[PDB]
Amino acid sequence: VVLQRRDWENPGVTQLNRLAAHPPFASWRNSEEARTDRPSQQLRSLNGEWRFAWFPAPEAVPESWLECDLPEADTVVVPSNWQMHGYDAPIYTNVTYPITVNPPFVPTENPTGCYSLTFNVDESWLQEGQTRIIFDGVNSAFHLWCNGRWVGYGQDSRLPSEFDLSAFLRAGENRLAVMVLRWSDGSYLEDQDMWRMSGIFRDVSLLHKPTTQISDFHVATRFNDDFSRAVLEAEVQMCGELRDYLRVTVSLWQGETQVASGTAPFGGEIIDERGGYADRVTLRLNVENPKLWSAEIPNLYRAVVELHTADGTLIEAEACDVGFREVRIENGLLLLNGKPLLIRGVNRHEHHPLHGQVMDEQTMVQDILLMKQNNFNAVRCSHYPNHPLWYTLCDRYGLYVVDEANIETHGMVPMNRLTDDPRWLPAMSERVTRMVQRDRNHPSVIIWSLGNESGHGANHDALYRWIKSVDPSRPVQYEGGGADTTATDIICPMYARVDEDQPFPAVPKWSIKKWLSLPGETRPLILCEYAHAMGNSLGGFAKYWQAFRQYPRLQGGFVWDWVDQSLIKYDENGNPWSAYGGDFGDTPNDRQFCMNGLVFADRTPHPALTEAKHQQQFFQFRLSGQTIEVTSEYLFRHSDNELLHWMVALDGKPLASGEVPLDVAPQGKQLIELPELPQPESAGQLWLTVRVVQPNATAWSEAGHISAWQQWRLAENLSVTLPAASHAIPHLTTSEMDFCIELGNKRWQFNRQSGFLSQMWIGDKKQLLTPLRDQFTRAPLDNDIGVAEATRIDPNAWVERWKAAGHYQAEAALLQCTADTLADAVLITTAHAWQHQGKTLFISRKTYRIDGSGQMAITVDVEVASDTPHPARIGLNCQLAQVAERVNWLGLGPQENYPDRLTAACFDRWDLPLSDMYTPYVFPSENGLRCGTRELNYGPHQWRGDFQFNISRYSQQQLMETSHRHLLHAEEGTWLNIDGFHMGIGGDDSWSPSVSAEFQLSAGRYHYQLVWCQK
Amino acid sequence: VVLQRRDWENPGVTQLNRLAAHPPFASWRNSEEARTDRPSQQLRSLNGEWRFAWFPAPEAVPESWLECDLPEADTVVVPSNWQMHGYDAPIYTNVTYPITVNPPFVPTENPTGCYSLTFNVDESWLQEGQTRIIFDGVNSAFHLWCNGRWVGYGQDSRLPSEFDLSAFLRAGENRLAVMVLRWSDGSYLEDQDMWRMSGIFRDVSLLHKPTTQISDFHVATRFNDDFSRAVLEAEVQMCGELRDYLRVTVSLWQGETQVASGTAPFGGEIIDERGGYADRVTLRLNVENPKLWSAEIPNLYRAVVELHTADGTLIEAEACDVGFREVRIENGLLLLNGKPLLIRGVNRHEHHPLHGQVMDEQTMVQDILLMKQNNFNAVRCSHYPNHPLWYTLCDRYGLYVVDEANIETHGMVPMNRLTDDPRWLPAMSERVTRMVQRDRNHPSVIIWSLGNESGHGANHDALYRWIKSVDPSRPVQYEGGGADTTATDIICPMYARVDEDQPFPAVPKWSIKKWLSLPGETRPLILCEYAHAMGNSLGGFAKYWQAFRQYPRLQGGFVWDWVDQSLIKYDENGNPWSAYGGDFGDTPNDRQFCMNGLVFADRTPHPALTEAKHQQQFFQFRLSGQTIEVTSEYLFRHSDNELLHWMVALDGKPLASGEVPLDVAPQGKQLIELPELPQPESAGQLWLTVRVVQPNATAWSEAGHISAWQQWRLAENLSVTLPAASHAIPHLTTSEMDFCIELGNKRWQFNRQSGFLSQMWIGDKKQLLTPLRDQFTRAPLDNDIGVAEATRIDPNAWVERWKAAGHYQAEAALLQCTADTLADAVLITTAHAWQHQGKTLFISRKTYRIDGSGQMAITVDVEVASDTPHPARIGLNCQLAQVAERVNWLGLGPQENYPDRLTAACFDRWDLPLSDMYTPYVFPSENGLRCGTRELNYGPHQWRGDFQFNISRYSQQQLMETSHRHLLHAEEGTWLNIDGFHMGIGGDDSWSPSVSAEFQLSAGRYHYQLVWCQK
Ligand SMILES: [Mg+2]
Ligand SMILES: [Mg+2]
Ligand SMILES: [Mg+2]
Ligand SMILES: [Mg+2]
Ligand code: NA
Ligand code: NA
Ligand code: NA
Ligand code: NA
Ligand code: NA
Ligand code: NA
Repeated sequence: VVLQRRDWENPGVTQLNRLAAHPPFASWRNSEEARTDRPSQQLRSLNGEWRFAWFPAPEAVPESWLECDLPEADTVVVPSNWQMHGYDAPIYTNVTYPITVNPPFVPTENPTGCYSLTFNVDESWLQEGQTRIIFDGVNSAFHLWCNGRWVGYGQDSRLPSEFDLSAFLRAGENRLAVMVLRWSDGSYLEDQDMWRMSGIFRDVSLLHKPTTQISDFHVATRFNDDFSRAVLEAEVQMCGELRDYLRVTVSLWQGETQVASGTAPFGGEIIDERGGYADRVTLRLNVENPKLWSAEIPNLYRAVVELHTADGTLIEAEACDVGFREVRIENGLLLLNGKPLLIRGVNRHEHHPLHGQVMDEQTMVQDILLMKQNNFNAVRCSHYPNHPLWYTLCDRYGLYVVDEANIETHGMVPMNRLTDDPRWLPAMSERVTRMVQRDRNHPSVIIWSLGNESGHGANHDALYRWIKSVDPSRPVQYEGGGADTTATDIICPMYARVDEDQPFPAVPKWSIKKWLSLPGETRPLILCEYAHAMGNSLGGFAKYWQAFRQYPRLQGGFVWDWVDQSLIKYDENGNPWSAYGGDFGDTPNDRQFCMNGLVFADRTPHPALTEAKHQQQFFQFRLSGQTIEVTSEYLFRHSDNELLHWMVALDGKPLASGEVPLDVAPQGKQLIELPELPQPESAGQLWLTVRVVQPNATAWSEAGHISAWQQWRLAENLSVTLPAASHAIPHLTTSEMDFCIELGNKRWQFNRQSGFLSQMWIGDKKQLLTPLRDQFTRAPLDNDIGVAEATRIDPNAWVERWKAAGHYQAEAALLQCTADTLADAVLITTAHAWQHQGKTLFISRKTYRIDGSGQMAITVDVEVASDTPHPARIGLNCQLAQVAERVNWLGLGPQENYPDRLTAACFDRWDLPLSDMYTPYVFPSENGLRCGTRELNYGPHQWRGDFQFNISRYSQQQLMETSHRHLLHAEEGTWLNIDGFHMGIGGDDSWSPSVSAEFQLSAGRYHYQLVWCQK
Repeated sequence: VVLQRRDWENPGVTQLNRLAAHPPFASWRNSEEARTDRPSQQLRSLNGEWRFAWFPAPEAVPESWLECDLPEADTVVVPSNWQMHGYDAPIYTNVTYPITVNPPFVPTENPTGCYSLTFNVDESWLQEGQTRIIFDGVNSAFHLWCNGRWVGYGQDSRLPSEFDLSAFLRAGENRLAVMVLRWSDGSYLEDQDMWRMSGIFRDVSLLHKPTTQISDFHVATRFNDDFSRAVLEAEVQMCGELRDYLRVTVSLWQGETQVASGTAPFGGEIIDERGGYADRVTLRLNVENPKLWSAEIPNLYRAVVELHTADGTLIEAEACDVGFREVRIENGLLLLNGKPLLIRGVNRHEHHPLHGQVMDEQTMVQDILLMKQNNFNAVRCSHYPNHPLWYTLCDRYGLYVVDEANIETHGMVPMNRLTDDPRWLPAMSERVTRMVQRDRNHPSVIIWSLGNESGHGANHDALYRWIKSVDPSRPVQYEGGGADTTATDIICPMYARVDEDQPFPAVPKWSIKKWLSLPGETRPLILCEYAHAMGNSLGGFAKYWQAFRQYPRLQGGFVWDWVDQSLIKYDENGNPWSAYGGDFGDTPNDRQFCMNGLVFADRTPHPALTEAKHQQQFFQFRLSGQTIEVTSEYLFRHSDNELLHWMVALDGKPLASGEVPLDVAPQGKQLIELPELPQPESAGQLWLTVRVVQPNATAWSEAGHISAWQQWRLAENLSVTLPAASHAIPHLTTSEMDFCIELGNKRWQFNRQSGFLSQMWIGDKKQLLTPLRDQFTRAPLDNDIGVAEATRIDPNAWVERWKAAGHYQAEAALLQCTADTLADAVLITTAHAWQHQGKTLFISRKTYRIDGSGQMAITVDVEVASDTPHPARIGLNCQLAQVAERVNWLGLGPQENYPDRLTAACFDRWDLPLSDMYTPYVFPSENGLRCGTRELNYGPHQWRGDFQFNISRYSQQQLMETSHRHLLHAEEGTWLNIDGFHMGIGGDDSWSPSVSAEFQLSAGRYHYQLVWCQK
């Protein structure tokens, strides 16, 4: 029947013999074990070594496999994705389906994973009760056999499939055979923008329940007006034979203290003309002054559900963590415990560079700690229900969760083709309903989502209403079909900009500020995805947060996204390197578009993370006179683990510093009066830096963790004192080919043919490897490239405009090169035109003034043709001979910062190793810039002015020519790019120009000045 | 795979390889044929003689049957139910499922119908295009084979199942094999209160569509504020390969005049980020001053949908009737074309006494004609989608239709066990979605219903919203779970009473007047079921209509129900008789509860129909002096086929009459001045009767049809004249056992032992067969019995209270019997007590005064113990020796009428054959009463007074002892029951006391007087 029915090409069959979904069960037979959440003897993990054989299709599976281990099969670890063991290739595609679009059919060549396990079941489980097997995750569809007999079938890669094995198991040795199909009709609802893998990728377990058993339970908590009183309402459902002596006790615990308890026999209230549920009971417990759950303070109680007898004999016990919180939208605002939330969220896929889509505790805990340490309080499960442990950790560490149905049909044309089709309603309904049935008791889940990128169809409205009817405690959201449809309680757009409208037909992305106030619109706005963090990105992040803080109904959003989906590959020498789309022979693919994270795949932070941390701070600061006003954006907690450090520095030189304890109520303010500052006579800018430090360790952070910061300029004393007049005068030497200047052991050489400083000598040592030349281009960022699909070529993308205009191939034509001797200096005057096909793109006019003190003052005035696309940068570059270990600068740092991503950086004296001045983006691009720099030091060299710079062993040319970071080779010496001006990086999205007008280099005329000297 | 999978015990499989649902198709290849709705050569009927074999289970079907006929099978007509051919028994159960409640499982003994057909398929049908088979109704599940090969499977008994046979057929002879299962998992959703049958009971046909085809189309009509302008919007979908030369033309016709036309290529507007529907097109046609559709004037247009090439080759045409109307709920009122409807509705099952649940055009038309002739304007499809032709006939004749999904789970405990279960949402969703997809273009359908008696579950809420999303043009209603849930636009209770609350826990039935004004309630109220017409019923019908006319938001209801579900059986002599539950060996069963109709199964009216007709009249009347005020309750039409006839009579004797044409605007009034009526000389009451007559035939009625009537009392002249004094004196003779009175040829005999008139002589011929005795009981009506289930005994039911009180077995005890000779009379005085086990129930005190003119004046004074249940009647009865041909009376008539059902009856002189004075209710009961009678004539006898009477060949005793009307035998002579007082019949429902307090005999003391004489 299996090969004949083809259940995997029929959306009307999504399972056979599958048990009903439910909340996490462990079937404890001891109440104390249930209370403490300790292991249950009745719940057994089947994770470990399994037998596995790969086949190109289900027809290729030999019938002997049903009863006998195949000798060709390998021993593998389970849970696993079989692409990670190398049996076939993982595929990265964004929108376009990995299979031909022909529902409900899949390719006849359908990679098939035959898993099997020989295992022992103890005699006790056979005589009495029910033994079920639970597969927490099988991608994408599977048939199940036990001891050669067919058991059932299951679909939906992201939710547990469970089957009764009581009638299939025997004394001693048993064998399970699992035939997993890569493709099925389920694949049409699984078109998420991520790697396409398959296999038994989440836990496998055996659970033993009595015949008379708790089959479901729901915990609800409702509150009075000031949250001083709560009622915990618990509905408990049973299966098995009903008896008059049966009882349910629900008890609520706070540590070892029982705070409330209720006991009742089965028999619900009358529901209709035919009665009520005899097999159900609802317990109501009163709790006075409950401790409330939030992400700020994740207060939890333990509920223990006991199925027992009247005379006091336990049959079984289940349990859950309970967080007392209320979620409601009121007057246009999303409230938690009566207070408006500000969502500092991030989208997080389930990804590991080694293990694929298999999740483990260590990695999950790592992500949560890093999220909380960087001021995130919310996570969206993009775009499927997660590994069950994720919700436990969110409950316990404290994160708001958007739990999202495993439904995405992005690749359909139009996007709603399936979701508007009633024939696909059954498949869709199960992905929503079984999610709710599983996760409804988790306090961390505050919002339900209907899925992702599936247009808006009538099936969405049906399922929206289903959830609203079944669980009034959580809003339902869904972005598809315009982000403000009838299927959503929350205006939840993706990549809607702050001020700029994007008026796409049918599905516009309005300015978020404008969207709120459209005629008739009353709902809160929280972006489900924003600030697309692909490569060198998060330009304009501060603009979002300013708007979130200003507009009550703008309640934040979820950054896209947490972690790069890069996979580990190995070269000839067995050295690991980060791979993306296409690196596995997978075609078609969408290349580096799988990497959009704030962190690298190994959870090393990208520079963008510190900007996110800074903008998402829970303390806001103002300065007036010497008064710092600290405002708390905590809704619930006081600042009981916070002190304020302050320091004043004169151009990086410390002058005064102190600390003050913070005592701010939620939403409150504290005024801190700075002591009288000893002013300096010497010139320069005084800078005040404040930092909020957590003196004590928490569950999620170390002692001394810095949670917030801010800088202000204080007094400036401008330098008026003349530089000490030098005795020596530099000497000009003229030839046909070169102008040469000499002063002591220093020589400067200007090539009269090129018009550039071609060489510098300190004694007989050459300082340059490539001449000092203007640069107007950058190695293109993912944002400049502006591509979401590898097939899509957009003439409007920045990089395409720069290419089409000749920016990358414009050659410098010399217009003027003259030398003059002054009283105490030599003056070199130059002029250059950059042209492409008879069109002058840029003109640079310079003076180099070399005085008797050995300083070269470079003055640069640039013209940019108003009709050429605005250049990526306006500066100079050269390759220095020197390779030094350290880079020292007075400017914004310490991390990479760009003009539209520099709010997190602070002005100070910074000193890093050279390798830290390069950001290892997996797809190489312009990187490592630091802005607002007044002084840069490298080996013998010092540069002074007001510039942006990067410095590394990689030229812009190499960076733009190399597709992977592991293929980069250090060049001879050091490439310095010093910019007068540099373009924003943008990132509102990465598939259209996203750089805001004010960060584009459109002024037409530009001036900057540098002093180069040897200190 | 078939016997192994058991798809009929799987709610997750409701079909296999079934094609998408759609509006009625005929695939015309000529546009004129499409327009005129003439037969299509591409649509062939497979109705006629098929091959049938019955089997106790599917496992008993011989595998030979697939490829070859079984000679042991019979030739039967299709469509049919196989219970109607004798193969097994039809089962009548109300609530309790006909199978053990063990979802999804059905009994292993699952009766199985093996249908097969051998038929010709022409070559032209297989060379080009697609050949599909359509099963309009198969009860309840089936597998399909074509030429031995398995095609598919389908569930839902009440919607068409369709399969592509293109790859299965050959030129010339082919064979179909259909294995129909009586029970399936679909039976759990098919628990309607009706005969449980099975088989291919609706049409089977073959449809040829071209490869490039119209696969769906939707017609919408929207209007400006005053309906002077309309836009017809038609969405058309195609299958096949898309081509730039393809076009759709939608043309709209009014008779032979084309009114509007639109032509367009395929390609819908942009829908989302992925584009729009390339395979769809929407045509918009402007119509100025559209002729509007309503039940009053069913104006229809013809829409022809042409799929063709740009240069004009027709590929295929589909078509439909279009009715321009708007249905909306505004400010708590249901509006059609801007006007508030008053629903004069009835529930109608698909029932034929000879053919079961097979429907034919003739029966459908008969039903529509009778409905409209009796002032109905609406029908509810209780409780499933109907035969497709019903909707066409409702479109054309003009009836408002509630189209209801085939979902009833009444027998579940609680009622919502399956409807609140997400596992059953897929099966439920198809029963809703496929109905809407089929019927959405029929203008007669004004409201969608989600099913019946399935409680209220989350699945209802989901499917409610689905319909609201897909079709905004029609309100959605559903009664389950209390009639005012979140799943209904209309408060739609069943059997809620007018003034009386029924406060059931969880699902109360409030007084309808009170329900409207409950805090926060704003919706309209229209009863889905009311005035249960079981047997002698519809008491209190006028109370509903009074309330409907007074309260704007009470907008009517649907009577339960149209036609008795009785089936024909044949006796030993081959004579037909009407059978109800239990008469087929079916057990358990609910007996006569299948008969609740206004008409008998052969469409002969019950007496209740005339009461409905009268109360549902469209003209209302008031009298003031000589002025008649006629008010129209038409919303749209003027009274252009109506004349008012009026007549004044003095105690039945005509004195003056006339007629006046009616000219009343919709909702308007007309004043009619009666001419001066000459005074009558003689005594008596003048009566005015008005009738609205339709001079012209219509599509639904004959010339001279009476649509409305009303009566008033005018002047009364009370008789003051003394009856001529006679010179004869009656003579008293006394013995131990008798008082005898003689006058001329007349003799009366009073038995002194019993105290009753035991005999009466005219010309020494005996007039009585049984003495004249008081009667306080009636052969109980179905309403008195008070049973919805044959297992349920209710001590509160009228019959049970009467029985427990000993009313039916109390015997007369003589207290007094005396005789006095007077001047011109003999006076007999009697007194009796009726007692049961020590308790005196009633006392009757009488005088009989026999004077010289031969008249016997009887005066009766009765006492009824205040603590005994109020008696059914207070009167006399006797068995007359005479059988006469005619009954002549001055009173209310001509039809049977009871105190709470006499509004339709008129006071006049009526003359009927004796048989008309008996109503042949299938379950015999008290019947044939006529109220407000002043004079009764039968043979030589005349009774005068003010009484209610019935007269027949059947005693109350025989009536109450006989379970079927065919088992009744005429008794010797004629039983006369003359009542001073008679209890109401009730009928708000038939399973609880429903007689209103004002119609109960609770006064304690009663008085009436009769004069008995010879004329
Ligand atoms: Mg499937
Ligand atoms: Mg997508
Ligand atoms: Mg089934
Ligand atoms: Mg029912
Ligand atoms: Na806000
Ligand atoms: Na991506
Ligand atoms: Na590159
Ligand atoms: Na009304
Ligand atoms: Na009934
Ligand atoms: Na009877």
